[PDB]
Amino acid sequence: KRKVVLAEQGSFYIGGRTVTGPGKFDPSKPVIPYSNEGATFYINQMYVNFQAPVRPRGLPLVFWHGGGLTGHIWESTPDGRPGFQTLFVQDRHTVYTIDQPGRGRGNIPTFNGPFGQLEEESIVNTVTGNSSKEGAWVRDRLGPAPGQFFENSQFPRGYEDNYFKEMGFSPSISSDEIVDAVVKLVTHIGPCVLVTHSASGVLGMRVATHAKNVRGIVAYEPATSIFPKGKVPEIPPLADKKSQIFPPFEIQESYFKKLAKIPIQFVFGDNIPKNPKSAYWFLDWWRVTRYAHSLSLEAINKLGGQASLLDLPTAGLRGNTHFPFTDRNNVQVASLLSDFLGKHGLDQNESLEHH
Amino acid sequence: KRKVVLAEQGSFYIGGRTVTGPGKFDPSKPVIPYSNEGATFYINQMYVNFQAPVRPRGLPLVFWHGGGLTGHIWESTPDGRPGFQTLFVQDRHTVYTIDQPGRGRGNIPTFNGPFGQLEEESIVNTVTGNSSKEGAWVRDRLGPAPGQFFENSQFPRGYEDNYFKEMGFSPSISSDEIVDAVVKLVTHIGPCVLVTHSASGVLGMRVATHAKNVRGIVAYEPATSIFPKGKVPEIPPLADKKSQIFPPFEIQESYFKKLAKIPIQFVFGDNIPKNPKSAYWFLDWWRVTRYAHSLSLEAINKLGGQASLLDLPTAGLRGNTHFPFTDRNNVQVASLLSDFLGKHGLDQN
Ligand SMILES: COc1cc(Cl)nc(NC(=O)NS(=O)(=O)c2ccccc2C(=O)O)n1
Ligand SMILES: COc1cc(Cl)nc(NC(=O)NS(=O)(=O)c2ccccc2C(=O)O)n1
Repeated sequence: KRKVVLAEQGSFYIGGRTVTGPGKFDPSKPVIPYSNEGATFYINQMYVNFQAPVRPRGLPLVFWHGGGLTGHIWESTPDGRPGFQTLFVQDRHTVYTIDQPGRGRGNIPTFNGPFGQLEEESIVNTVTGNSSKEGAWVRDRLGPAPGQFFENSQFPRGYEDNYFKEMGFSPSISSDEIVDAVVKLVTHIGPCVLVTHSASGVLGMRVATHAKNVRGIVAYEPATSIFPKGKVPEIPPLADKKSQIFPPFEIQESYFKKLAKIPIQFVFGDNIPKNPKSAYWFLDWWRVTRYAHSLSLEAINKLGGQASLLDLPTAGLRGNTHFPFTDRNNVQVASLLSDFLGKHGLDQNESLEHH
Repeated sequence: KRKVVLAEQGSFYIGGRTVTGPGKFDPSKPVIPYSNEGATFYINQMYVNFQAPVRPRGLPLVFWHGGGLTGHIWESTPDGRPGFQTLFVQDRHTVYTIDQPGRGRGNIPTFNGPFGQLEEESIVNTVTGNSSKEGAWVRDRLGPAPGQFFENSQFPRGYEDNYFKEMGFSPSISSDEIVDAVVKLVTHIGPCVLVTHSASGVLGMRVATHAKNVRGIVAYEPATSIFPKGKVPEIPPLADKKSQIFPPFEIQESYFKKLAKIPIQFVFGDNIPKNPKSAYWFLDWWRVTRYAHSLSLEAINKLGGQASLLDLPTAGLRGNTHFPFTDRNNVQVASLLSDFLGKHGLDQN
């Protein structure tokens, strides 16, 4: 089912700030090589793409890629099957896909000088970090070790090169500025649903506490848990007796309470072990991270919330990776997202696209 | 008219290579913080988006952004009007839009360490360059100085912030590897037309000399001229008597003459002066660069080619900037591109 009919499509930039270099710009002096002198730089802006079907229904969906990724992951799978962008435009939702600040078509703040440095000011760090193919293989649970697949895997085997090519580094932009850009987007588009992934899990939770327009969250395998300030439960270290999960993000309880006002679903794939797994660091990391999220959701529900954890194996889907929405069964994964939208009345009424 | 009917859409990665770190990867060791140890990295790959109409008519178009840009510039204008992607899908062409290696969704090659450095090897330079808003204002000929517009301007005034936000740095990926990625895309697509802009002007010319599937080129304000090796004409310096245009790219004549086998059109907007202008460096730069391109096109035609220069004011369009395809009259600019495709049979199956 590849055909798509759009009432309109396009893209735009939103958010960000400006920084300035020293002095004044003289149009008579050679402009190349580029100089910081007299410069204004736009930094930390976000790229947004939208596609609106004919006669939209329900709330628009905002798909927010995980760490080191772009909106590509919602457009197509590594082997070329339709991504959730196409599937949900066909499902009659207006679909927004973003490249957050520091990723893809979002801004990478660098100037004339060492990476990220504007004269004496470090806007982002010159030293970068970036996962290897091997680190991503085990992070994404293709298998327990690079080159190996779980026998039940839903990964599109044969398209490893395509898959890993979509991943890259992120400069050290503050999470505050990333959240700020998406808050501005959701304010502009109206009531909407956030669909997040991995690193954008905690960021989407934060956006919701700042923006009443977020009416629901579906988070695919969020990477960082969130708790009210001062009320982070003790969580055991990993099986290696040394490592820990990502330090949970703490927000003031007045903001945390807003998470109890909308439906929230965390979706996990397969092959996260139940038992401690000292031989496979990322498998063990996912075990304890999933547990931490269970405690986070419990805190939301004790405030009157509607927060749930969906393990795809319990719904009859086996072998999903950390990217269920590009796996071979992503149509069945999409159906469960449609079910969430229908359960909570988020697919109702004629809707108009605006930003 | 914003409606579009797509038989299919999607995106993929193509091209690139791999580099490796030292040692072995042990899955029992902490994976975070990320390490180069035992690492394989995919670098210099290109992002490609495609949209195919129902019943495509004529060759697919490959829209290739200029320097510091992305495929966004073909999707929408800064004020939110349809870009050439929509306009030419409506015109029944399959449309490819790329983010070249180093830009947008293309790969930026960096690792665990100083930007661009893999252990002791510099894959790209740690020191970056990037235009300011001020430099882009005058490069793009919005006006002669930042904050000023030419009075005839087709720029979408009021949307300056949207416009400049689309621009950014490019790492020092070799032009050879950028050309390589697009050659591989042209192999994948089959016969096609390249529609280039500024920095990708010279790169698209190079691609055509390596890819016979390029059946035509339309280049919006190419930034670097190209000549047969040993046959670069002397070109005068700029009015400040010290600056020069970008050193022209030289290729073997036997590659260069492949450019004579396909139609090629260079498109220039407005407000490039005829007189030397010492007060306005980028205006003078565009004057001498347009002249160099005129000699480049002459070299192609001397070899039996079909190369031409279209000044938009001669076609009745006044006030265009360096981005005619996002200006307020971009529908009329698009009509001139359709005219080129029709003249050369590139809108026919
Ligand atoms: C890199 O180092 C640190 C340290 C700390 Cl404390 N927190 C983060 N945040 C992330 O979500 N980092 S991630 O972005 O690569 C990621 C990690 C695990 C699992 C998944 C992801 C991810 O791809 O989203 N990264
Ligand atoms: C920066 O310094 C050099 C040196 C040399 Cl030799 N060649 C280039 N190539 C470009 O096209 N550089 S550009 O990318 O910023 C650009 C410049 C002028 C006019 C237009 C553009 C452009 O945005 O495409 N840049």
